[PDB]
Amino acid sequence: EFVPPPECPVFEPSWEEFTDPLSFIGRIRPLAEKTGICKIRPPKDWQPPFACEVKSFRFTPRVQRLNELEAMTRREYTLQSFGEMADNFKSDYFNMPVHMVPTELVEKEFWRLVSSIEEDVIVEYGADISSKDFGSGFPVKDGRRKILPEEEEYALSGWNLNNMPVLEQSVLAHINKVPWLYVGMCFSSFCWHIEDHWSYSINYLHWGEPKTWYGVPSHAAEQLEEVMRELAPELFESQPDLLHQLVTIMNPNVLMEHGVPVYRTNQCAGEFVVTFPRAYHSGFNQGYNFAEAVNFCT
Ligand SMILES: C=CS(=O)(=O)N1CCCN(c2cc(NCCC(=O)O)nc(-c3ccccn3)n2)CC1
Ligand SMILES: [Mn+2]
Repeated sequence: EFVPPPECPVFEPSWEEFTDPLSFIGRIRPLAEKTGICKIRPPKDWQPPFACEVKSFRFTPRVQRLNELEAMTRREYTLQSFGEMADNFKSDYFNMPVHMVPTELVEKEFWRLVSSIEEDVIVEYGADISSKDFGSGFPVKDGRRKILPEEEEYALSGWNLNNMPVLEQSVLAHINKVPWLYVGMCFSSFCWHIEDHWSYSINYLHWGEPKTWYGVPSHAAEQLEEVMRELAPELFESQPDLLHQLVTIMNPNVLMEHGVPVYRTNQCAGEFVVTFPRAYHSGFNQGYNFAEAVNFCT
């Protein structure tokens, strides 16, 4: 029953346009800020190596009940063992190999399960893993890991999320932030929110199955917030934004029915997603994947 929102802009910059990220994002701004989110595909030869300490990478993911709002209010893993769990869950759920499940089917099933009161689906998300714990997905000239000569251009690239500017201009900065990692599985999700201080954010999918995004342009931010408070459970209606944002899951078609412009995209491995200032966004993972994200300043 789910109607996919229209696709957000996708940019395939040339090698010349790929020289500086902030310069490129500034040039695409007239279009991309009207959609809230956009996708950027690097040149096909731009392939950074995965530089996390895989042997020691261990985490305890958080548990997500898809229908918790409809129902209630209304293990330690390695990267390998989490991937085995994630692939087994998806192949068992859809009764087919994980790479044969259409992205439109996972999308339709996700939003059906969020509002379903008869079926309780529970997944796990390896979220808010600091790049300091096991290293960034990008190579970094930190001295803690070896960098091959062919990898040094990626350690120095402006599209390396560790090299994005993160310092905001202020007077307090004169009288006086690292990327985070996300290990996803099928149906693991993030609800509608904006970044702190209305900041930009950039997201890179290092590997795995796609991450599905939904975005709302900043000019409709107040409209989305009014629809939320109208339709979010009245028990949470008076909560501050910073807390309400923890339980603001909502079908994009419901927002679209109330006149809120929503755009979608499937972020595939090796592709960037940029969220613009005060652009509400949400999404879910199609399967086992690994993403890295950071807020940056212009
Ligand atoms: C509001 C998010 S959440 O309540 O749904 N939640 C679960 C999902 C994982 N994680 C996230 C994920 C996320 N973006 C998607 C990145 C990706 O998955 O690749 N942004 C934030 C966030 C929180 C406060 C201020 C700014 N950002 N937290 C923890 C919290
Ligand atoms: Mn966020």
